[PDB]
Parts: sequence; C-alpha cells; structure tokens
Amino acid sequence: SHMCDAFVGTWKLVSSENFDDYMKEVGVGFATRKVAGMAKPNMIISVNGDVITIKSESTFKNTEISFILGQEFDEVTADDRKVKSTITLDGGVLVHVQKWDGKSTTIKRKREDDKLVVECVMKGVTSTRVYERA
Ligand SMILES: Cc1ccc(C)n1-n1c(S)nnc1Cc1ccccc1
Repeated sequence: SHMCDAFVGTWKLVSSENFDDYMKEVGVGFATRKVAGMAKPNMIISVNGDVITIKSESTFKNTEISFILGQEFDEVTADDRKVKSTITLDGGVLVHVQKWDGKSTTIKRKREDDKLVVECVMKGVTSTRVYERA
C-alpha cells in the first residue's frame, strides 16, 4: 500500500461551484468557458511504481498526465495553456502547481468522506469541484 491509494480509481463530477469565475481568472475565453463549464468529466487516477497518471475525460476534452511527485513536467491544459507543472503530496493533499506567462494556479485534490474534492485557485478566486466514485 501507499497513502496515494485512496485517490486511485474512476471518479465522476457531482458538483461544481465558481468554475466559470476560476476560468475567467485563468484567462479562458468565452466559448471555451461555456463548453468546458458544461462538461461532466470523469477523472481516472492510477499509480504504477512511482508514476501517477491522471486522466480527465469529458465531451469537451480528454487529457492525460503522468508524473513523479516533486518532478516538474510540461503540460498542455484542456484550455490550451502551455504550463510547467509540479505535483507534490502535502499532508495527504495532492498539490498541483501550474506556471505559465508569469502566472500561477494551484489545484488541490483531497479525499473527504466518499468524495474526492478538487479546489482550483487563481489569485483570490477558488472553485470547488466534487467527484464521487463512478
Ligand atoms: C480545472 C482542472 C484542473 C485539472 C483538471 C482535470 N481540471 N478540470 C476539472 S476538475 N474539470 N474540468 C477540468 C479541465 C479543465 C482544466 C482547465 C480549464 C478548463 C477545463
């Protein structure tokens, strides 16, 4: 076992708050915000050795990232930002920091009860996205 075990599985979005506002803060344009905000993604998280894979799948975009904790990688986000990402585990929270164009956003994922809660922060704006097991 590893502590990241509680994240592994197939998850489906059950609620969202403030995601449009988060996307505005990140710089996402109108049409992408509308289509991305309508998406009902499934998140598939798996671990193989030291490599964690997170897939996001929806009618808007299918993405896949694989990474080792603490080891920077380059990522193309669903909204087509080219970012440099680093993901760490901080007291049981997966903390994903994305840097681009002198900007930064942080995505935190944690288990709470039977949920996987995703908190997306860009400056003072937070969106909370709740996933449950599929
Ligand atoms: C905000 C975020 C971070 C990581 C992932 C996978 N997600 N995500 C969630 S949660 N729901 N849709 C997405 C893709 C998404 C990402 C950025 C902008 C628009 C859409």
